[PDB]
Amino acid sequence: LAAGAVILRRFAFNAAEQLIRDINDVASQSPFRQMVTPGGYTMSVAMTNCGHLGWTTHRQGYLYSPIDPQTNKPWPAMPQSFHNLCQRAATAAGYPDFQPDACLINRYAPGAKLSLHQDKDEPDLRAPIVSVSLGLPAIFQFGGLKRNDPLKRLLLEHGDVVVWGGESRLFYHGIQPLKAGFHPLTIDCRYNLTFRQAG
Ligand SMILES: O=C(O)CCC(=O)C(=O)O
Ligand SMILES: [Fe+3]
Repeated sequence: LAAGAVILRRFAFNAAEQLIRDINDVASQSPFRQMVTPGGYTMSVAMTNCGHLGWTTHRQGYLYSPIDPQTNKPWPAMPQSFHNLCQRAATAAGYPDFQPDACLINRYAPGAKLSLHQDKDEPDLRAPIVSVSLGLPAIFQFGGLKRNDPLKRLLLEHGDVVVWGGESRLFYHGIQPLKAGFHPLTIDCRYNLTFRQAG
């Protein structure tokens, strides 16, 4: 559907329960927080990070920081389940040398959305982003290299993994307002993990 993207549906289905337990452990150290955009709007999506570097708004802009500005401590270490899952998915997609040093964790409550954006804050744009979906289904939308490219829509469900490589690495993308529902593991939300090579 997208040049350079590898969709691995249900790839993390068996690992989901451990991933969610580790999400909670990470969040007990660096809690979920709704960040303020450089434009002054509070994001409806709640976020936190783990790894060497964490994506965060700071000084009226986006940056990767080794410190959590809400705790003044380093981000929690990347759990084993995260590292193992990401390496397995990257290798299967043909990126065996991908070594993420940052994982952004998004939490979507009903009604939460992520507006169209690009992920180009990383110094090496040749490296892929590995995306892991957990919990309630979400409508993922993506266009192309331009704001104005026509959008394609794809449902992402519990356990789906996408490796955004090549051209797709630079596409505009976002998430439509999450529909309320029930999931036996996450109850009433969706989690998304995006593994990044940000160093
Ligand atoms: O929630 C998703 O599936 C996409 C998340 C995303 O694009 C991001 O956090 O950069
Ligand atoms: Fe993104």
